[PDB]
Amino acid sequence: QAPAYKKAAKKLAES
Repeated sequence: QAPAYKKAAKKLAES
């Protein structure tokens, strides 16, 4: 589950 690190960061930018 490595991309979970980039998925969470993206959701923060897509808030």
